[PDB]
Amino acid sequence: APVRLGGAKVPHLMPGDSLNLQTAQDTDNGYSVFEQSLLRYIAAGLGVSYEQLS
Amino acid sequence: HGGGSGFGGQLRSWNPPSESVDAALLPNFTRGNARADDLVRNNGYAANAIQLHQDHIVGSFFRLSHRPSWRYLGIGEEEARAFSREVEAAWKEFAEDDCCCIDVERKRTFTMMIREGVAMHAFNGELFVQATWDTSSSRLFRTQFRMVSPKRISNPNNTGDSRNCRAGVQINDSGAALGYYVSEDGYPGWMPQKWTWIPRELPGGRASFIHVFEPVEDGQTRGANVFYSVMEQMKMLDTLQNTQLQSAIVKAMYAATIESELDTQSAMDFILGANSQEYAAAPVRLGGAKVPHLMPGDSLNLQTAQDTDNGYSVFEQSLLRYIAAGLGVSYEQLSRNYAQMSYSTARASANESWAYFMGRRKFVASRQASQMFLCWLEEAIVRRVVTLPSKARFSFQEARSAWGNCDWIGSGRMAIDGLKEVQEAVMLIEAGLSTYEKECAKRGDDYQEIFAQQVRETMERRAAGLKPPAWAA
Amino acid sequence: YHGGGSGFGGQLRSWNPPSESVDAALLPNFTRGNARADDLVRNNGYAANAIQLHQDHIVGSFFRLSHRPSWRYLGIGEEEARAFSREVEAAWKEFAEDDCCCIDVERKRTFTMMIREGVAMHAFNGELFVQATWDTSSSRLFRTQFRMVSPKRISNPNNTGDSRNCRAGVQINDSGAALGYYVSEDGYPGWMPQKWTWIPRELPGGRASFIHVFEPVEDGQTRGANVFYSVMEQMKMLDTLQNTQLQSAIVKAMYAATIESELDTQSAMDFILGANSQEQYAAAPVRLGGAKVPHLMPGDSLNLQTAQDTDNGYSVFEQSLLRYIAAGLGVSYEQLSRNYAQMSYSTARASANESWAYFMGRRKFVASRQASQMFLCWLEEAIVRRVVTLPSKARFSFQEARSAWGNCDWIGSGRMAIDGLKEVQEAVMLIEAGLSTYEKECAKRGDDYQEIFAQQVRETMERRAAGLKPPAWAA
Amino acid sequence: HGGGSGFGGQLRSWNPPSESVDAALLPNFTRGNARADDLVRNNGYAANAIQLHQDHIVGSFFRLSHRPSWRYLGIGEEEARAFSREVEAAWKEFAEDDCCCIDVERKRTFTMMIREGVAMHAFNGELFVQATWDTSSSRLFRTQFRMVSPKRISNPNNTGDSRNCRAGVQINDSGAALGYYVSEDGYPGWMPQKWTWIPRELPGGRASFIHVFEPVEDGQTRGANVFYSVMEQMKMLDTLQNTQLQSAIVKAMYAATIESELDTQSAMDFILGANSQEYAAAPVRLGGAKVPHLMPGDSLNLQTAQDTDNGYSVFEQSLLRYIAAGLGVSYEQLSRNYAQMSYSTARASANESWAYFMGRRKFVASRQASQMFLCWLEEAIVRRVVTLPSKARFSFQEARSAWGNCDWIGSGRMAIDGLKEVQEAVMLIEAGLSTYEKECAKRGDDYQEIFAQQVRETMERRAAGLKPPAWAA
Amino acid sequence: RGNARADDLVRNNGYAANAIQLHQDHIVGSFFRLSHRPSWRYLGIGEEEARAF
Repeated sequence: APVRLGGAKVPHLMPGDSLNLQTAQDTDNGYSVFEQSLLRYIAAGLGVSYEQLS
Repeated sequence: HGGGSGFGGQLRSWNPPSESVDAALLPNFTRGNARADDLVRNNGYAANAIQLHQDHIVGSFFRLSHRPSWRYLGIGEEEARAFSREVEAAWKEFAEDDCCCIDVERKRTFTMMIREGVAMHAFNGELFVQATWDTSSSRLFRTQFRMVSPKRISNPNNTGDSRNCRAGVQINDSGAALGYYVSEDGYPGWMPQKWTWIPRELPGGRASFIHVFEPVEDGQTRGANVFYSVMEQMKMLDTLQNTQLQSAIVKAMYAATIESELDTQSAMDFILGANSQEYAAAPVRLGGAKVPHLMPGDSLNLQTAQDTDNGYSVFEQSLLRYIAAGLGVSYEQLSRNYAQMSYSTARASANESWAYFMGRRKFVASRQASQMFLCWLEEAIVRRVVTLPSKARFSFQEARSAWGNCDWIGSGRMAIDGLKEVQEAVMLIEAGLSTYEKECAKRGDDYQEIFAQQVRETMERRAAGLKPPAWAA
Repeated sequence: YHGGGSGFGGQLRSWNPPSESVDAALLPNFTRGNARADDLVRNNGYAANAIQLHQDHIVGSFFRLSHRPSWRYLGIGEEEARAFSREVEAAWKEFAEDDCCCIDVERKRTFTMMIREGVAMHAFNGELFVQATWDTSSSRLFRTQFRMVSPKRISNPNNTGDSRNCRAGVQINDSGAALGYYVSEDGYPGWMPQKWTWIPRELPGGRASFIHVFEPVEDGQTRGANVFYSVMEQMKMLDTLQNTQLQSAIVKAMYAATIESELDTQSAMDFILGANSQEQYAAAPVRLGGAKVPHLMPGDSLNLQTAQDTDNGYSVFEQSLLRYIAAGLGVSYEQLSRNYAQMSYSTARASANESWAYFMGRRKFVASRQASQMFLCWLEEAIVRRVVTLPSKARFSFQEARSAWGNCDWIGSGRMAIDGLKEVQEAVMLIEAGLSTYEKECAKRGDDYQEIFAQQVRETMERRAAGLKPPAWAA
Repeated sequence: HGGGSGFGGQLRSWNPPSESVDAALLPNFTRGNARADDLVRNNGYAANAIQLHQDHIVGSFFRLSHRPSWRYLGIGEEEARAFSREVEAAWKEFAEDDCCCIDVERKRTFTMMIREGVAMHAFNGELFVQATWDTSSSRLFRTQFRMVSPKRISNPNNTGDSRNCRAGVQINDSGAALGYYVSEDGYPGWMPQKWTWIPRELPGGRASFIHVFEPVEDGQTRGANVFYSVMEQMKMLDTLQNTQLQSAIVKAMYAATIESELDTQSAMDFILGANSQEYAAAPVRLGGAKVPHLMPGDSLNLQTAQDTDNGYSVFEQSLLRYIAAGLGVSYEQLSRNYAQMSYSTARASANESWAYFMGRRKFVASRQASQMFLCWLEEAIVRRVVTLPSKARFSFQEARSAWGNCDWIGSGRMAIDGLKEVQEAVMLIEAGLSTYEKECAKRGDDYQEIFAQQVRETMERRAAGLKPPAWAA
Repeated sequence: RGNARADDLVRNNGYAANAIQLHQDHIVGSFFRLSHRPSWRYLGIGEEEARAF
């Protein structure tokens, strides 16, 4: 079943129910910084300056 | 390689059905433009977006300069510029007339015609202007121009689409348009909608109906509004904005809470002050610190709530930037956010957007206005309003584009600094590289009357006998 | 395309807005929209400030006419027209900014106020209605007077429906041009009925009986739309959020502490708070002394709740919304929000010019038209009374050359400089380079070169008569 | 679309009762001014805001310069100059009269009456002043004045408001005011308040009573205070400041707690030193460490309390900006917070507020002063204070506006820097762009007497013989 | 298939639409003026005819 997007719609879940919201995690937990190291390394291979490449 | 399947399957089931843009958008073209009206008339950003277009590619005024092909006609520039003078004044008199006589609706002036058209073109993909010939002989010029909403053009009687008629647009084998089936107004839904076929061009040669747009690829008919790339995101952004604001309300609203086995009315009396001593449960005065004496067993709680903006502003940043890319307009102009910007960088943002705007001005504003202009010339010359030189190698209809070759002046690029901007402009003509004509066109005026006005001032000041201005002898 | 139809996996499958003209999309509940807009500008601080920004910047304080007839097109030497225009300007000057206050029928405002009134109501109601009339009493030299009319006044008679020609009290021909208007009289007492009245748009002689000005978005639109109509819901939602959050902090900071005694309230507060020694429900107020360390038995506790932050991200969230607000109203954000912090000179200069340019386009498309509309109507009577004589050798008469005779432009409050010294440096050097004229410079400063020159020569000989020193303009 | 119902209902029950401005203002008109007086009399921000007006709208003085329409009246140039200075001298002598007898109350001078005018128009939305002619001719001018509070102007006997009698304002058919019903002071509530009908205009061509206010739209009869968009929120702000202050007291007031089965009095002696040797419980001397010897079952818990400004400060200026938005005043002036302000940022905010003040001066301060001016001038001519030119095309009553045309000079813009302001001023005038009158008026002075004073200066110096000043030859 | 996917991105994505818009506005700009420079030396023609022509 689909659900229509609307207001807050606070529910009245019975005892023994739960409405856990998954907080997930930082989508870029260092990945950008890790690319910085890799991009510099690959820049050395191609000789072209890293900032031009990235 | 990349187009085949994608790494690890991934896009195993993404098979866009390659087809012409005509087949791409015509089935939902009316449906698409309907959503365009909604966003432009209900979201602030869209309203700002179109507003920014009107005030840049058009601006407050839209001046005209006529450049007939005297060399291509073999006419001396002396009489050529002599001839081009009065018509400009004649057009100027006919252009900014207060009566709004140039439109049948009699509720708009020439400048806003372009402004609405480019706006109409912006948020709908195209614009339509229809030429008329009113019978009111009192006016020297007996023609008027009115725009038409694109939704007013469609197949008569909702006819299924065919090769030569598409959305009520008559097209020949080659691809040119010939006629338009346009419906009338439909504000009262009680009466049925009739239809009217209008030829694109009068067989005589005078323009009857002008449709201006930009075809992305060849053989198409209707221009698609710019929002077709950002419609999905922008609408959901608004919904998120409203929902996020609503959540803050309710979460902040329920501030405290109290629990007890005691009576509900009694609890407020002994905890939250209450006024039951004298439907709505109990109003409570706001006074001092008002420390209670909750009995052991019950308690009072103050909800800590939650951060009202848990990075939501950052999410707006990215989403607005995405929207700005689709719209072409710079981000800081769209969101009116100018944080942590250097002068050099601030120039670049406006620098590229201005280049984008000037492209649209030539390709939309200039074309439609010039297409409007020569039609007015046609009436003027046939009504003997102005006189052509005797040396004319060709007839007016023969060299109509050559005769009516004209360029337009819009509102100038207001400088972020100006002082350097004027300084560089001054030293440029000092270097002799530039000319008065283009620099004043950049600012928003024409050198000719500027020279006359300066001539006007210097004689007046010398007549006034105070001091000659900075142009003497 | 693809985004038009159904989007990403159903997504906006329920978004199928109807397609129709703006009149069909605005007229049905058009009255309610004005009511919503009216309340916001009446009660929300930002909205009142927003419209105030329009009034004080689109026109500002003064509004000066400049009549520049097309002498070449009129078959008249500019020397006659220049002399002629000077006469009419003073007569207009004698008529427009006069302390007579008789420009309006109710005699309450002055000319500059009329435009300021008009632009404001046009801003938050979409359009302006001004009535042009005549005075039977020849007491005044000019019998014409004006009267602004609320757009709410303009309405269909007997609150009936609308036809192909009848639309919200406006009668239109096939082309949609307005010809007839219906105005109901004021109904301030809540009992007596309102009475309508049909008014022609213009008199057959070319006189504008009733002037209506707005900015339609598409052909056929009869009534303009208020600028708020895109962002009104945010204001109300922002309004309640501000009040609720402010209210919430009151209660969160209300109850500072609590006591967990087993005894009665009186005994508890006496032994934990103090008070007592009563002089003669009301519980007991406690003197605010110092420290007052109490003693406790087991089973009783004095707990001071820490509450929570009163601005836990509220301001920044509002900071975002106000940015969205300024986009809808087309005004510089920091100006609307009065939040002029953390921006450099370039950044500050960027926003200010951007909005100011929007005002200038708005000023030309509204203020210039409305002032000119009134000016020609007054001019009609002015020459009818022949207070100023038209040039004898005119190629055309006045009636056909209405715009040519009445060709005029207007100047309001100038672009007040952010820096000043830089800006004055601009004008002086470009004039030294000869890239502009005194007219533009004076107009950009909200002035006219004529009297400035007249004052300049006047101040010259005055000191010269005083024998003090020749100013920087001699011989 | 947006105005219909709202997304997800939302504003499904927001239905303002569309009405005329008076139809909403009049029913609660007294209550509006009631709360306005309370806020200005009790709230510092309200007091500061109002105080910010009379010293900026008009400053500490109000110069007058009468400019008759000599060209329109066809009068000689210098003759008009001769007339203007005589009446100016006559006016200025009477305007700042140290008698304080200009007003019947004899408790205010002309300048502060103008300040009284603008301030009253600020927090009450309107301005009143009664023109009277005194019988006692002890002095040259019999025309006194008295501003009347709006609270003294209302419908007589609290009768039902009518079509032509709204809020004690006699209204003609066209909507213009004809007369007013003024109630005398009712300082003791024991006695009733009678009513006097005052004509708006004396039949002789004299403004018997002068009412100044700004109408939002047509049909207005009274003026709405600027606070109308700011009352409730700032009142809730007012109690919040008090409420947190009291809460901060008690939270910081209670410091330590003692629990022990021992008798409380002995607990104080054994633990907190006490003075048991010599009801106010038991005081404690303030000395050194006072390390105790708590037995098992006892403790000396110290209350860490809680931060006294947990976001309250940063919550303030967010509201105060909203407050300052309502009153139009710049935020930093109202809040007296001036941090994080660069030179350009300071320039902009002061500039923005300044223009609005200049507008407010023109529409209120100049209006009231002009109305006071010609009324006095009317007495001046009838008393032959100044002799009119013979060749007057029309008499004074016919050309009151022409005779009485004038401007006013308030206090100047307090320059933040001054140097460049003077530096731009000197380069502006030398360029010929401006005139000496302009800037000195912007400074707040008149060019005429400065020329005379400098002329006085140079001859005084020459007589003393020290050095020719910078005006010689 | 490749053009089909390539078409869709420029047809329904803001960034892609921005890219091609940047292409047109920068690669060619608003005006595309032409000059004719025949090689009169190779043509063995007097330059005066060539530039006049």
